[PDB]
Amino acid sequence: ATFEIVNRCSYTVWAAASKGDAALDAGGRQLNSGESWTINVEPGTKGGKIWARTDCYFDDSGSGICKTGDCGGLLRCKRFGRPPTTLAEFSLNQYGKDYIDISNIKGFNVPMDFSPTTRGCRGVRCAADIVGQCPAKLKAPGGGCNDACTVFQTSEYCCTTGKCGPTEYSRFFKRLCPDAFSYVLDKPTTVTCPGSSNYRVTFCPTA
Repeated sequence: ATFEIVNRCSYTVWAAASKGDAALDAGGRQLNSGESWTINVEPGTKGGKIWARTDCYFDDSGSGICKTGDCGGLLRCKRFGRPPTTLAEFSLNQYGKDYIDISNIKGFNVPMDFSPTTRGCRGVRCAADIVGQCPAKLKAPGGGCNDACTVFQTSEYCCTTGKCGPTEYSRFFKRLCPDAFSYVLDKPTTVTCPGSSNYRVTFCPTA
């Protein structure tokens, strides 16, 4: 399948695409404002993620640091990213359908549209100034708005017993992005698409 990753923000991002234990396609790439990067993801992939990283440095080999979303210091992510990271999430060709979501369960750093480029299903977006509003205790220094599990490490915020409720903090993300997951046991805002669909991830969409 095809995703096309586009930086419509006015600042450079370093896009990342991983499943958790391996890169997807090249695993990451720099995107100056306006730049599109199309990748190939295998049918049937489960639990894929696409995110932006901000304020990176990488040397000639590719090793470095980013202030949000860092994946073990690699330009080319083979693992997932340090919060706060807005997440595009997907598992493809499940049993005849792909399933797409955007998640604020690791926080928010960059606004995002994650829309299908082929018919049958609707996209999802979170574009609100979450970082401008973010509650003080959830602010990150380095940039972004952390989730409460990251800041406080409690069973309730992390949903560690499998029983957790909405919180004042989950609800701050759900007031501003209804269509995105705001905590682990949120009512699912997942989208079911035909198997083998293609997609576009747009950072800053409304930019």
